[PDB]
Amino acid sequence: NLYFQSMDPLLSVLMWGVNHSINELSHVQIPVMLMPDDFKAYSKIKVDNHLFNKENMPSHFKFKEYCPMVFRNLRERFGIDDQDFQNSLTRSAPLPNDGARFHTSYDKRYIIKTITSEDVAEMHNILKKYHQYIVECHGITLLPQFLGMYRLNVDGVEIYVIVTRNVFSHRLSVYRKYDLKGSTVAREASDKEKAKELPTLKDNDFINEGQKIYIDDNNKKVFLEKLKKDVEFLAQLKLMDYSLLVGIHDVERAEQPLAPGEFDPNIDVYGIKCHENSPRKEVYFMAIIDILTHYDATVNPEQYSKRFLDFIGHIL
Amino acid sequence: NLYFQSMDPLLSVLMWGVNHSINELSHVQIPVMLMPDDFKAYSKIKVDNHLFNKENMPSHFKFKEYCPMVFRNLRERFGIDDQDFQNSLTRSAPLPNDGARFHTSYDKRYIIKTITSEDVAEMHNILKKYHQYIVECHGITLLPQFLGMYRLNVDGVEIYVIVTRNVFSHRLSVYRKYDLKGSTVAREASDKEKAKELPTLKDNDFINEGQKIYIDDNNKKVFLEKLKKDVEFLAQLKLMDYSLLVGIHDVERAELAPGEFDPNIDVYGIKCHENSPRKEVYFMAIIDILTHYTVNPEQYSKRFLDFIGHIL
Ligand SMILES: CS(=O)(=O)Nc1ccc(-c2cncc(/C=C3\SC(=N)NC3=O)c2)cc1
Ligand SMILES: CS(=O)(=O)Nc1ccc(-c2cncc(/C=C3\SC(=N)NC3=O)c2)cc1
Repeated sequence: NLYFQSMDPLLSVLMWGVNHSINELSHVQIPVMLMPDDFKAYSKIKVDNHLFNKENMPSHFKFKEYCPMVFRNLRERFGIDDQDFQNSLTRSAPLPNDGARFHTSYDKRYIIKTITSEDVAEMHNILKKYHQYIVECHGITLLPQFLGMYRLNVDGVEIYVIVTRNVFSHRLSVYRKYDLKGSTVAREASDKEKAKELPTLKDNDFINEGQKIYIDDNNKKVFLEKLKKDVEFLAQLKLMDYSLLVGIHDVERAEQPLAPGEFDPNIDVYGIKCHENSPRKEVYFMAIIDILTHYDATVNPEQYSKRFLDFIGHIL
Repeated sequence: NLYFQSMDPLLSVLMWGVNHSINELSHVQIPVMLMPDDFKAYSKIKVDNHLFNKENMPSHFKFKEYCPMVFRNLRERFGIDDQDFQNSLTRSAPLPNDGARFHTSYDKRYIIKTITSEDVAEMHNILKKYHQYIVECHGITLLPQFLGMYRLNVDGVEIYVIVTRNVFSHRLSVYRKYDLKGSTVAREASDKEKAKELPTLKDNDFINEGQKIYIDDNNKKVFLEKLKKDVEFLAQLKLMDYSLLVGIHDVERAELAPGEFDPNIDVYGIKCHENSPRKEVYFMAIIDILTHYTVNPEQYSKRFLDFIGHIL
């Protein structure tokens, strides 16, 4: 039995709300197709308990789910069963990753990112086009896989969150992480960041530290082909300031019934194995992140995309 | 899959709310014992859907459950499993009885009565003593068995309901029914009521029509001892104007074997005496207990108890 308990009341409201949201959708027929109204829909719940369940849950909170029918259909197109999703988000509390905060589900399958109200407005502005793009690629994309979007209110605090699939593996640990833009201005981790023992390194760190990505020509072509189409989609929406998140798993260093270095490509959908000539056995996890910044909110989206694709193409 | 659809949006909210209430309590530990705060507690939820689930549910509604921990414990003490209760109130809509509105669950196990805010206030006034009484009698009582109490809202309408166990059988038909007070004044079904095909007859119809109830001595002793303890409980609470609801099933005018019933489901049933001129089953319980104090509560109770022993 689950109680949704947490020291962080926002996590309790999130778990309660995802549990509630998924159960509610079990009482709503699955439509033949989404319609325009589903992209402006929401469900809001306001809870006020008095002297009830008062050690597991906050007594007064609100939970709002945006476009529930759309995100349910996106989960299906991404191969995610609603009961599994519900269990991953509620069986045990999500864990913080240390404004641009994220949590990971306890089973490391999903990311919960705190976003702004402007980000929520931009997601609504692109949701029809994004959903149609996901339909056309059959869910195979390097874009983030958006699975749910909520507003939480508890204790005088109001936050928005979006749930995505983890770019990294739910099982294989990542020992080096980069956030790449192709901009060449202030793209280097701080000495504070580099003191954590999993820093997020940036463009000039990837160059200066001699980072290589050893993937064979077949996989590189497939990857860069996918990247081009995904970025061209973002540029058409006038989006910019997105990154390539690159995570590297070291097979021989995690050592000290899947065999070493193996991963389920239907769960870890962004993994690519290294080529046979790599100096260490590695697995790479690469995807586009932070896509919600609109142009008119210097380089324009067209120039940004060409600089991004050029840089990623040069580093392989 | 259940959708809670109804032509009556208040029934959709009731079904939705009972579904919600029971599922929520599955995420709340069962306590070792109830505490005072549980008798003042409530859970409230307000739902505002926009362009979502608009074919099954009202877009705007609210659902409030009074003292959820208490009614959960009462359901357990009355032998009612929460999932069964949830299923009985939601798998198909409750049906109206066709003022003092009643609906019956689709499987005829439970009754949903509309009550006033004054009734809700009286229920809170007595709930502690009621629960303690149900503990002391191990759930064996002729009083209504209260299973849940809610407030329902749909955008311009607010109602209160209480859920009880059906006094009548969930399978066996009732061919005659009475509501008895021990009149001392005149209680008589109207000619309008008396044109329906199941009227609620009253004291003078029972007397005037020669109704006799034939139960054996042991069953009568058990019933009247229970009735005395229950009525003295009501009198102590200063309650009055309650009735004995009497339903009579006719065994070979209506047709588990005939005349045969489960006393663990139809907990108010009593078999007639084997020598009765015809085979009947009786369903008898005290109802309408929420009126707080010429007649005073002690006089009402003695007049009531004298009348019922009086007709057996
Ligand atoms: C809503 S959005 O599309 O606009 N933005 C977005 C940003 C990050 C992720 C994401 C996805 N997968 C894993 C992580 C974990 C990280 S990221 C980092 N620097 N260190 C970590 O551990 C983060 C997904 C979407
Ligand atoms: C909330 S309360 O305790 O104060 N009042 C109360 C009143 C009636 C019932 C009840 C219980 N079981 C069956 C019936 C059906 C009836 S009653 C009638 N006259 N004709 C019918 O079909 C009604 C339970 C409680």
